[PDB]
Amino acid sequence: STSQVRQNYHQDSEAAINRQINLELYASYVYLSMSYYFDRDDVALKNFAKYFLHQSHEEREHAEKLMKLQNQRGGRIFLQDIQKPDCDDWESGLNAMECALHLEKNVNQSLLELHKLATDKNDPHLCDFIETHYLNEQVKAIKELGDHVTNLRKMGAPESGLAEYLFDKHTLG
Amino acid sequence: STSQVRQNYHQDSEAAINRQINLELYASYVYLSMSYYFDRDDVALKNFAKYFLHQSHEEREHAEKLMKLQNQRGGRIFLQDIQKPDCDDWESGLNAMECALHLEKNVNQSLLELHKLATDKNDPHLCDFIETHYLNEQVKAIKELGDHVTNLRKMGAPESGLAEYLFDKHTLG
Amino acid sequence: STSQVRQNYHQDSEAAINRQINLELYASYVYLSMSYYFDRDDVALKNFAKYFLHQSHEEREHAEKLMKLQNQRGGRIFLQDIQKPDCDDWESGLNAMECALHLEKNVNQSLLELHKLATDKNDPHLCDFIETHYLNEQVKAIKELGDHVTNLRKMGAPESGLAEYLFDKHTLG
Amino acid sequence: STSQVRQNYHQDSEAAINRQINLELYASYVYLSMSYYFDRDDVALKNFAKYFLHQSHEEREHAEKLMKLQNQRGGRIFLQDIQKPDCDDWESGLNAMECALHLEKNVNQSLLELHKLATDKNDPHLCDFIETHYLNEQVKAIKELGDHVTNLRKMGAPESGLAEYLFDKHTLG
Amino acid sequence: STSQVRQNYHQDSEAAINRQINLELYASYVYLSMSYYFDRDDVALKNFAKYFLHQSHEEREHAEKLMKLQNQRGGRIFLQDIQKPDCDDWESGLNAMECALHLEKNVNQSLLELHKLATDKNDPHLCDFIETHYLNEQVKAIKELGDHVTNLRKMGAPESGLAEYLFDKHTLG
Amino acid sequence: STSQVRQNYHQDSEAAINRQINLELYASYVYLSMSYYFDRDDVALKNFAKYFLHQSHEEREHAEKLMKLQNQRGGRIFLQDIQKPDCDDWESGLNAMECALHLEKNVNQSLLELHKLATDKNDPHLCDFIETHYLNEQVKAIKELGDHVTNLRKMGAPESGLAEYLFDKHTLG
Ligand SMILES: [Mg+2]
Ligand SMILES: [Mg+2]
Ligand SMILES: [Mg+2]
Ligand SMILES: [Mg+2]
Ligand code: NA
Ligand code: NA
Ligand code: NA
Ligand code: NA
Ligand code: NA
Ligand code: NA
Repeated sequence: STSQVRQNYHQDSEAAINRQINLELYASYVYLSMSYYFDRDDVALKNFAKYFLHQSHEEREHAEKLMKLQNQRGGRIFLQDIQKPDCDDWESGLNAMECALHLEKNVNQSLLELHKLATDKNDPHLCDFIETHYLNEQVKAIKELGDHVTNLRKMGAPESGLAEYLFDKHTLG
Repeated sequence: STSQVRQNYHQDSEAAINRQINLELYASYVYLSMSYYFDRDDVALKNFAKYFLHQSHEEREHAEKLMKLQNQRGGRIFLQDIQKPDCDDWESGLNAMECALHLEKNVNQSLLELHKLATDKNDPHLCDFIETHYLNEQVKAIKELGDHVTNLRKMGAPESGLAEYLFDKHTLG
Repeated sequence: STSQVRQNYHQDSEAAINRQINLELYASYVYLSMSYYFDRDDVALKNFAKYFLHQSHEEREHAEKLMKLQNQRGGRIFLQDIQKPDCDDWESGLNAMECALHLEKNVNQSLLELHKLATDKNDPHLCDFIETHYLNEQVKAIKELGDHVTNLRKMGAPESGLAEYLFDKHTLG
Repeated sequence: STSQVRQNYHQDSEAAINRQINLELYASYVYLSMSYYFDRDDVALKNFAKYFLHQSHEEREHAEKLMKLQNQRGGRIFLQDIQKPDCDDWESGLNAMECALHLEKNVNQSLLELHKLATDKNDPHLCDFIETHYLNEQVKAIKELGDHVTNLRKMGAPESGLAEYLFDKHTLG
Repeated sequence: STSQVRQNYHQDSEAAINRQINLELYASYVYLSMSYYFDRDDVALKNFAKYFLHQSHEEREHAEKLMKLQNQRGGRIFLQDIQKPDCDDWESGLNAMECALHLEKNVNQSLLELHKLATDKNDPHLCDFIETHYLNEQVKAIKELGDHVTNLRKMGAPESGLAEYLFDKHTLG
Repeated sequence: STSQVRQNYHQDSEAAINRQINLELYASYVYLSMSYYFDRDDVALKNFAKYFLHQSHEEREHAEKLMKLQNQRGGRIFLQDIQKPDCDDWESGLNAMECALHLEKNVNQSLLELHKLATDKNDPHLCDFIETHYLNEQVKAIKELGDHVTNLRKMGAPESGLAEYLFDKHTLG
């Protein structure tokens, strides 16, 4: 039953990786929803839409990289349903950015817990995988989203549609 | 409530489009599963894996194009859960190709039903959208998968692992 | 006696590094033996020979990088005999690949033990050296060798000399 | 009061980062002093001066990268006075190199203590930041300075002004 | 004790040059603080941050040019502590620009006093050094900062965060 | 048992070739040891280190060429342990060069004995192989090392560390 390649790879780590794969796919789905919310004719923020579509694709890349890891270590991928996002209507550029920030912080928390498990199971390869490919990426993403939220709020989002328009143009464009 | 852009776009068409979006996302997820099945160290058919990963990305593109359509017509996207694929282990290159063929024929059937609904609701834009972007794509995909299955079977798949190896090399490589 | 550069570098780490240097040189010698086994006129698998020669040179590079590390930290290199490989005749492409997989897993195990020692001695530089340059390299190498073994077995190695021939051509060529 | 981006970032880590920022700025100031010591008409070792000026700028870069980290994690930078270097007159190329070696080892020790704190606070992002950008840089710098000191001493520095001249020309030039 | 190169270089001029070196280093430190204030996630004015970082580096260049002068004339550099800036939090783009203007005017005043001393000591080389490299630079810098402050105030800074955003984009970007 | 390619290839020649393979691998190991001796922070002669590393790689090439010969003639390679070098610490550039000269002369002597055996066994192919690829290479290497030793001694090695420094720079650099 044991993969010929498997070495120092705990069942708990394999399961946590599968959970992280699902979470990354969920994040991709959330960002896709946000993108096409901004593509609506009654919202019409093209650069918001583009930004979130980019994020969706990036999240899919993260999921695929975790799947690759899983196979590299000799674990077995078990996929689960990708839950629909919490909202169909994201209300505003500012609200979408805040929800994105919350999502990214949740993903970061799950990654940190994964790192903690890896450390406890003395899996330095897994630890450094997480460190190299995920943790700094998350920190950067959270910082960027926080900057976006800060700017939007100072500009007067979400009540200032001019604010969101100009943010779309000058920051995201 | 009615979108300022909406014209000649029936609620039934909007709902059917949302269903097709979900089906395309499901197909993408299935192909992703198949790809990483072939990336396993105990399967190790790199070109099968690449082929199905390409298919996964193509299906994602199809879903995104349907979402774009939905917004173009003034319908509203409602996402649902993306169900996990029917299998974690796809058993063989031949079996994966046969399951892909079945999936593609199911997608084609749903597209045909969508076209029929569009026709009944006198939505020529929707009809020609389906015709231009989806129906021929499906016909080609089904023909290609059928060719693959035919070749594999004649080569001796799935019992001939040499067969699958050489197919991976010479057709998919 | 203490090197002017030495800082936070435990004697146990220095000794373990010297052992790892020897192990890498041993692995380079094993791969050299395998290469020239496949260069024999009665074996004549040129791409197997090339693959293992490449592996031999890579292992030499790994040893030299460990020696460089040793000097960087202010430890002192102590070389030992490089033991001859376990076999003169590696019997088959499949058997050589399986022995290579076993060797790589042994090297990986020694690296993991080195990492564990580094961690206990609170040597984060050494830990990250191992993580960056060795652990992922090992994981990749083990995965690749496992893929090779899987393919060969499915093709019918080692009884199918046609199998090994075609593997030599299409995978390693 | 808590930054919207802050996650898994302990107050003790924030304070230690601020201390490291100050230490890096101090090191920059020390190297600047050494550079312009060698620019004196009664010392006149242009390549020593250039080497230390380069080191000063590198140390400034290190400080700025720590400040960037601080903001990325949602900590707050608190600057302190940059103390003047211990010497105005560094006496010789050899003495300056030895003082530089001592400084680099002190910076390395502070970084190691920072890593230890990060580890205890389960901050893998901070740990890997330190590992990636600082620890190996320090090891290299210490090794290089040790090489310089060794060469100078063997050449006959600091009593052999010919020694220092030729070192300036052939190593640092 | 007297440098072989020293000619027509008064002790008072040497001391004043050392004071100016310290002041330039202080200005560099102030601008660095301002830059990283604007890099905060709760401020997030990237082009303000870039502008002040540029100013910091320019001030360092000015200090280094004064040190070079000091050695050229045969004076001896004596470094002092670089005091921390007056603020950790610069409150706003407008407030930072006003503080920068005040700092630049203080630096200009010190340069003018240096020129006056040089003139009194009949040091035409020192006078023309100051004139060529510093005084016009200061005049330009003060004019630019005044323009920035004027624009920000007219736009509605610091109460209009939209004002500061658009200034960051269109003037500093 | 006899190789299909074997012709005019005596068992004594095959055994002598295996011995020469081992000797070349030993020489490679010796040069590697010397290289990393010179890479030590307390020796720090980078160009000595580079020179001996080059020699190590050249010796490995010589061994591989002998292994290729062995297979070409239909002999069978039998590897033995590679003994550790006689020293961990080579004391000086001059001493290392003298030991290298001694090693090269020993290798040359073994090659000459191999040639003598080949001649007695009327193996003109083997004779001309040795002549073409090895004997002149050895003569050149011995001459070069003798030149190095001569220069170092005249410069004042090993007591003149300035001597070794300048040799490292001007001859080996
Ligand atoms: Mg049509
Ligand atoms: Mg074929
Ligand atoms: Mg790490
Ligand atoms: Mg001849
Ligand atoms: Na992610
Ligand atoms: Na499709
Ligand atoms: Na290795
Ligand atoms: Na530093
Ligand atoms: Na200035
Ligand atoms: Na040789």
